[PDB]
Amino acid sequence: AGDTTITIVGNLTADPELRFTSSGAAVVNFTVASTPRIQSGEWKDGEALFLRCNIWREAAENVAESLTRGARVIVTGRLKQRSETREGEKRTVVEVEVDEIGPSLRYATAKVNKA
Amino acid sequence: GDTTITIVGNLTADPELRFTSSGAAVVNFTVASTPEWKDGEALFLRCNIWREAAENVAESLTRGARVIVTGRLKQRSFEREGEKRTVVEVEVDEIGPSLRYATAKVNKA
Amino acid sequence: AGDTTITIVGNLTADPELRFTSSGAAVVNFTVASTPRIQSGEWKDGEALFLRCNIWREAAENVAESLTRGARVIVTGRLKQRSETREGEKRTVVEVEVDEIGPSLRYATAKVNKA
Amino acid sequence: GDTTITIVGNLTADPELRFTSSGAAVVNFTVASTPEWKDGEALFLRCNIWREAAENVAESLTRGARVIVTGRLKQRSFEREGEKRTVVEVEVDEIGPSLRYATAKVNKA
Repeated sequence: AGDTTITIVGNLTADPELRFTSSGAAVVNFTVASTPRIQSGEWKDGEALFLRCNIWREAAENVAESLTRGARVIVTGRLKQRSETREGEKRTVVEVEVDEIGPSLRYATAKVNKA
Repeated sequence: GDTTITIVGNLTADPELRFTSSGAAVVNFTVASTPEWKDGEALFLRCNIWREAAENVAESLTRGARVIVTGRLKQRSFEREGEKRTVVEVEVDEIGPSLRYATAKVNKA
Repeated sequence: AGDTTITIVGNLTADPELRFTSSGAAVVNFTVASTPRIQSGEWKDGEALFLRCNIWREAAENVAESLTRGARVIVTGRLKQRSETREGEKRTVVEVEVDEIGPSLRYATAKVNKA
Repeated sequence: GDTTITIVGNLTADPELRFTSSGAAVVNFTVASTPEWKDGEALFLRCNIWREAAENVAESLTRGARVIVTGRLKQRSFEREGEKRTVVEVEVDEIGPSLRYATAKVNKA
């Protein structure tokens, strides 16, 4: 495909927002806040990066069932650009189409249940 | 200037879990990543993780668990001509079970 | 640092724009257009991703000396969010702070001259 | 589902350049990546690239050139107990000389 991929580690800013399309397909959107650590090297919170993420179907439902606001997650996916409404100003935004997502075990444990 | 990597695959075994001299937790595991499209060629990366993270892994994961792993790729060579031997391994920065085919109960320990 | 890194392959949409700050530091900005290939698998141009990139100092000058509009490049760097002026609407944008950049040798040759 | 990687480092030697039975260009090279911070631990990744790209590499690059390489990580093991031997290598998707410490004259061949 030649897609631009990314791995992002961070915290969900809110509970995953679950919605179903007309066809019945689940769609979930959420924002990952990634805070780098940056006389100050790795011992001061840097400016956060906020990336909106989209995930679909069974993986979306898995996420809606498992994750909540503030959860630390590891996300891999592909960078996508999405484009107004009632203002005229036609703006583009970069988002992540999620390939895999999981809760990080850095500060937490998890009980996994396979589909 | 580390070479970083993300790998998605399955734990080949239940994670090890040991404690060092200093009383520090260490966990070793191997991720088998196999790229419908039949079955592609597998990649088995040896991984290690330390401390609380290592304890969380050992309490949470089991053989076969699908995981997302990110970290730094390291390499060693064992030699003067004796047939060079080289190995790589991943010093894990973050690891979690993928929710692609599963759900999980998450508890901030 | 815990930064979110990326590798992007694509073409410069224009000649690199070279500028110097008050201190005399070179700053170069450019946009990478990355076009994935996506009955149609890998044999149809997908929607392009356009990422604005920032690079500084000697590396910026190296780029201003070497690259032009349309050049195929490989870029690694870190994703950064940058925030109005005279409209009120306060908007964020995602950009790349470049760590390494080079012309791709996929369709081109290069004569490299070390600093 | 390939495991991809990006590595930045220096060519350990002038790139090889050969032609296969079919008349297809192949190039093999090794990237040495060494992570002021003294000198960190080196990573040497064996790489291969094919066809026009391979010809471009061979005409453009020389030993020591700083390169940015992206591609797919592959692995093989040579065994029944004979002492397992494992190697990895990168099937290169894209490669270019870094402009971090250099300029370059670029010609669309």
